[PDB]
Amino acid sequence: AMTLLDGKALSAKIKEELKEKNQFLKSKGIESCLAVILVGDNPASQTYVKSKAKACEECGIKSLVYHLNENITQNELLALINTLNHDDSVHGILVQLPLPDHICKDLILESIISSKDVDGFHPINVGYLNLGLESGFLPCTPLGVMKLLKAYEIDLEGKDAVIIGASNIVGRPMATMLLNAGATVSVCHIKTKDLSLYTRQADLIIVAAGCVNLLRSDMVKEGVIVVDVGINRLESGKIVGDVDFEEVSKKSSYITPVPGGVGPMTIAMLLENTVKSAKNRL
Amino acid sequence: SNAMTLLDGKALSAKIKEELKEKNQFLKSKGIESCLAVILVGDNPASQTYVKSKAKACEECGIKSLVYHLNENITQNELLALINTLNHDDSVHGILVQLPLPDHICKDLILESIISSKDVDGFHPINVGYLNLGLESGFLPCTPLGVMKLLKAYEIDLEGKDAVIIGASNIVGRPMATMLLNAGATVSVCHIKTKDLSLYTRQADLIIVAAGCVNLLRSDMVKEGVIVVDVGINRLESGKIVGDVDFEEVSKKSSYITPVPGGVGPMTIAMLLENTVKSAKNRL
Ligand SMILES: NC(=O)c1ccc[n+]([C@@H]2O[C@H](COP(=O)([O-])OP(=O)(O)OC[C@H]3O[C@@H](n4cnc5c(N)ncnc54)[C@H](O)[C@@H]3O)[C@@H](O)[C@H]2O)c1
Ligand SMILES: NC(=O)c1ccc[n+]([C@@H]2O[C@H](COP(=O)([O-])OP(=O)(O)OC[C@H]3O[C@@H](n4cnc5c(N)ncnc54)[C@H](O)[C@@H]3O)[C@@H](O)[C@H]2O)c1
Repeated sequence: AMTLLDGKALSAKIKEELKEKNQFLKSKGIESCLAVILVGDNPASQTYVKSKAKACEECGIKSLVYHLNENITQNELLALINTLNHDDSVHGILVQLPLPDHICKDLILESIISSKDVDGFHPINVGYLNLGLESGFLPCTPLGVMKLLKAYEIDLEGKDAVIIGASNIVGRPMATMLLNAGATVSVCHIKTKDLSLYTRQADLIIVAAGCVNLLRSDMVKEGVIVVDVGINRLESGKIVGDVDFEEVSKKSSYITPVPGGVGPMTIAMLLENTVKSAKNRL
Repeated sequence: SNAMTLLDGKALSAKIKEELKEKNQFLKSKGIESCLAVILVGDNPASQTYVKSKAKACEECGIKSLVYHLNENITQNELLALINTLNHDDSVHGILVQLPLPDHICKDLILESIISSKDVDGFHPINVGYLNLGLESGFLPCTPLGVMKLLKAYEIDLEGKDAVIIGASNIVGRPMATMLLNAGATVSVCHIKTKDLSLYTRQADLIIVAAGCVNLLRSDMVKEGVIVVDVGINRLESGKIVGDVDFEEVSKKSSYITPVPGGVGPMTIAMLLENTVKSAKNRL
């Protein structure tokens, strides 16, 4: 038949657990604290951030939200991170992506102390993951996807998996986590000649491209597992994914809704990571 | 169809060593004497021979080599302390541990203990991270790097291509795939758990094979005009060394193929040398 990969329900269960954890840390002096850094007033980024803070309060995590100017300098951005780096009351530090062009994204993410790198974008944490290690912080989206799939006991060893989209935020670590899980992985992107060739033979497809209706009924096999990471806003103001959900869901054994699939899972992983960092202080 | 072309890693590496030779003559005169440290734990015959050849390629091109030959049973701590000394020695530009290490020693711990600016094998987690992020400034693992140079030397366009990497190790497969993906190729990564290899190979413009399995890639798995890179090294009973590709049949359908021996091998070595001189050169 067909079964919804419902990250909404799943994330709620996680927040409950983190509620409990923080109470305990909070008693033992450790008040779990995420510092979020927002650059410029892009209302979409502002969206992700509001939600991020709202999630934190929901489950006893102290949010620190630095909404600073779009034009602030690299050194100012850097000096804030330095301070946060050495601020024992701060357990995670996250830069909201993307950043202004005049700023070197990599230097910035690399300058966050790797033990507070809750987004998992610091080179050494990327390295750990690509090595098959769980010795660090894993990026929240790909992590949320795995936790979700693992909740539905979807076995991954040996599957034919296709990741559509090759970004550092999603695609690449997604691929690495699948491959660490024993899956065969194909990574496709804007330059892939014929995407359908990979998608038709795929047991599992992760879509993370930023293109409305990129994945269609005639590109997927009956009983495919489809995870839709994409988030797009139409004229309607209506938020949809990269997958044509109507036509593709009829053919899927399991499939993420949008919204309510990967989104809430992303947020939940950001929370788990922040608390894992807090836990270490003990 | 056009004449098949041998991806001649032996000739290219000889050209590179010659370049490295001149670079070193220049660096000597600036008081920089490129120097590489190699650590060999135990008396593995294959490891031993790999080390000799590393030292010999070093001497060839004007790189001073230091070989540390340690007991099969030495402590994780003793090895860690040695690396520590080498990390701090300003006359050493490259540090390499010969793999594999004995079972009783944590490999990841060892490789991460090497200072990342002397990590000429590119196995330090931070160097693995730079690569995965798309930065090819730092240190890149030698084998997949040598594949890329070799392909580049033959002017092989990779943007948009269908590439299959067979094997998913940290030494070869995973960095190989990242570099092809960095170059704008679509990549598929297969390994021992893949259900069906021909699913991926039949469609491939480029196949990198790196599995340690004799005849893993046969002629009926590939399409006409395919480019086949053979990283494997296997010894048959007859003492002959072959790769993982069925070269005789597969080369008949290939537009470009690496022989074994003499393809990837000398390139892996040339890249360790290049990375070592890269570190030395950085001292200016
Ligand atoms: N908040 C969340 O839960 C969450 C977080 C991560 C990203 N997202 C969303 O998912 C999408 C992915 O984010 P990103 O940072 O990876 O974006 P990105 O633009 O940086 O990367 C896009 C990737 O998809 C590929 N691509 C684009 N169009 C394609 C096409 N028509 N065919 C094949 N490949 C194509 C690109 O080559 C690229 O590799 C975005 O729309 C983003 O809004 C959601
Ligand atoms: N020329 C050189 O100096 C040099 C350097 C690096 C490695 N190598 C050679 O490359 C080969 C692999 O090296 P490694 O370090 O990556 O070894 P490895 O054992 O760590 O990795 C093997 C990979 O290939 C896969 N594999 C094994 N058998 C397979 C099969 N039948 N079908 C599909 N996949 C299979 C494994 O699952 C694994 O992912 C070996 O022959 C090694 O000697 C050459």
